[PDB]
Amino acid sequence: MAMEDFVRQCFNPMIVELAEKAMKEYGEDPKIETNKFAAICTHLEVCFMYSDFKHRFEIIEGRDRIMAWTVVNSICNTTGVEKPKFLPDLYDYKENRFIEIGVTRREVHIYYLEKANKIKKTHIHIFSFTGEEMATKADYTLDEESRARIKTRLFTIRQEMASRSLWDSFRQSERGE
Ligand SMILES: O=C1c2c(O)c(=O)ccn2N([C@@H]2c3ccccc3SCc3c2ccc(F)c3F)[C@@H]2COCCN12
Ligand SMILES: [Mn+2]
Ligand SMILES: [Mn+2]
Repeated sequence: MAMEDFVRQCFNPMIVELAEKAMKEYGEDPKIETNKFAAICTHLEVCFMYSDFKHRFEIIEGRDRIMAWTVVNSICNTTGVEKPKFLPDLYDYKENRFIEIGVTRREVHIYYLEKANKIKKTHIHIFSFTGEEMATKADYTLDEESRARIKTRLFTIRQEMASRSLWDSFRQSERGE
């Protein structure tokens, strides 16, 4: 069972199509980087579930680069929040801060450090496939139920992969050698 076939079966087609466009834009082939194809789908789903819990969250992820920065610029212009160097994933209109969503197959503490290091005001929220999470100042933003649902979906994706013998590959491809 190919990872590419898993992605197209396990994820909603709107998620798959946006993941494909994002990979084309950054010059990556979903037929070759199939684990990355799956990771982008998973992360994209988490961002939509995050902004699902008028609307508290603007979704930056899932847009072509130009539109993504247009939304970021428009928000900064109307709130005076400092424009970030790196594209974030969400904007929280209640806390008035951008959010960076991370999903990792490794230890959350390790991935949190990697993310915090790369961006040096953007709130960070890391999820794992084991039910763990780590967030800036231990401020998890959402209520308990909302995070429990994200954790359950991630764990379900993991078990759906494991049943098709895809988990081990997916786990090891996150960080290079
Ligand atoms: O939006 C993201 C992004 C994140 O937000 C993230 O948390 C991790 C990684 N990201 N990257 C995603 C991405 C997203 C989710 C899971 C893995 C990857 S792996 C690199 C890659 C991404 C998108 C397309 C592509 F072809 C890639 F090679 C790029 C980093 O440059 C800003 C846009 N972006
Ligand atoms: Mn992003
Ligand atoms: Mn992210």
